[PDB]
Amino acid sequence: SLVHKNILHSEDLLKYILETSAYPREHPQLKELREVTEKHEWSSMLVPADEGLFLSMLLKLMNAKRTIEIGVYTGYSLLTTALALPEDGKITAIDVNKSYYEIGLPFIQKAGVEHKINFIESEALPVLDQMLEEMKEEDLYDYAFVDADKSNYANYHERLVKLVRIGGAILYDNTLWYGSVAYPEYPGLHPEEEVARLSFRNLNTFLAADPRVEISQVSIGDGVTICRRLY
Amino acid sequence: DYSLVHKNILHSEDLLKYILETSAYPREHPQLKELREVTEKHEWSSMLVPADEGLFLSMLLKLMNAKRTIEIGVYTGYSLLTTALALPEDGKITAIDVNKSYYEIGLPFIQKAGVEHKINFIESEALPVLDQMLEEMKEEDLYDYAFVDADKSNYANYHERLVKLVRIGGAILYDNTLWYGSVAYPEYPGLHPEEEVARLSFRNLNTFLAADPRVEISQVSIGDGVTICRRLY
Ligand SMILES: Nc1ncnc2c1ncn2[C@@H]1O[C@H](CSCC[C@H](N)C(=O)O)[C@@H](O)[C@H]1O
Ligand SMILES: Nc1ncnc2c1ncn2[C@@H]1O[C@H](CSCC[C@H](N)C(=O)O)[C@@H](O)[C@H]1O
Ligand SMILES: [Ca+2]
Ligand SMILES: [Ca+2]
Ligand SMILES: [Ca+2]
Ligand SMILES: [Ca+2]
Repeated sequence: SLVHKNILHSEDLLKYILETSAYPREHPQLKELREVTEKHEWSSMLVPADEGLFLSMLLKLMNAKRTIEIGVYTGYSLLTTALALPEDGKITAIDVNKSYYEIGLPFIQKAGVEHKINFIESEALPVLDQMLEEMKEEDLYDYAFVDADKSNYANYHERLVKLVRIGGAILYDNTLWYGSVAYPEYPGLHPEEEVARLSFRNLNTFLAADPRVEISQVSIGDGVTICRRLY
Repeated sequence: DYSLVHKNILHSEDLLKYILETSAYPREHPQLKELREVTEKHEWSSMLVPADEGLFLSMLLKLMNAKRTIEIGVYTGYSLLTTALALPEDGKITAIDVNKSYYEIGLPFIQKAGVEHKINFIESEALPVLDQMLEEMKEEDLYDYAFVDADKSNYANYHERLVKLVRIGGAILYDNTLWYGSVAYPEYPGLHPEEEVARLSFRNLNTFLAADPRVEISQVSIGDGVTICRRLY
């Protein structure tokens, strides 16, 4: 339905970006994790390889050390994060499906960065409330990546603006939702796509008016909105 | 005379319009919006950095805590003003452009923003300025951040100077690396002869940058394509 679409004007340009600039810079275990995942039935949930390099560039430019990832799946962006962080970096990875994670776990292990990862098999919302209860100022995160159930993004935001340090970054994936967010009405979507589509329009509008953060909506992948905490 | 000026890399004008009106304009500094609306009246307004790309550059600058930057290709100063507003109050920018009169169009808005003091505008071709910067720069003065948005067929020449003028871990950004999507094909019909030279140089630069061990890169399909390079050694 929506997964067949690109935000760029042609698949030729997207493949040009992937082949010229993405794959030649892809870590060998990241390539292996993607190629196994591509044969999985839910391979459409995979974060694009060009977005992945953009994620690690942010992580290194901002010198992130402690990050949280919501929505792991087979672990492409998680492995991308663990490779970008220094060897003493630490990641809190939350996903409901442990089996999805164990698909990519051997490649995280072969990369030697499993020690940076604390995987939590849970729904994300209770974990964040739990983290709110037992965290103080020097446990705050530098970086957060939200890539899970779309209709819960606004709930994650209310908790992540407190679990991320001042000056830290929160990133929301699929904010352009295959272009469908550009219109108030959109024909012929299945109810789950329409729920997510309406949730992103409210989220994009809300985040543009949120005095707690600066934002930057980036037209990469399916849309990523970078949020930097102000206070 | 340039044919690709109005071509979008996104799939529809409405999607770009949505991004600008939802996420770009509501977060645009009033003097940045003032400068853009004046520039869009000007002849070569096509050279203006898109507003959604402006907030991306600003976001990069604050996250990486840049304090000393260099800007190659100023025009009326949209990305320059974007940089000056993002940098700390004691920040420093070296801005280079052949055209001083273009800069003076946006200089009133840079002044009303209170950030002119951070800017050292140099009216010159960039290559001679970079070559003399190489002579008199100690490793304490290396720039954190370089934005290249000038003559496209010179990007590779600038690259050899900027890998030495930017600190290790610093960022070098190349604008227009997608050239309106025309880089996706070996040949592209009906371009200005100057347009084609730029199209061929970006294809060479994109392949070269992907194999350059001195930097890690990420090509971002925002605006007309931005390639962030991070110096490794
Ligand atoms: N409520 C919830 N709590 C935690 N994880 C959830 C969740 N709802 C959905 N998810 C998970 O979020 C994932 C989204 S796909 C994420 C892709 C991954 N970031 C990559 O790099 O490819 C799915 O694996 C799903 O199991
Ligand atoms: N060789 C050269 N050295 C320095 N500047 C040059 C140059 N060749 C072209 N330029 C300048 O580079 C500019 C490119 S347009 C740059 C737009 C600007 N960065 C913005 O934010 O809108 C033009 O103004 C042109 O005068
Ligand atoms: Ca489970
Ligand atoms: Ca996603
Ligand atoms: Ca001149
Ligand atoms: Ca440009």
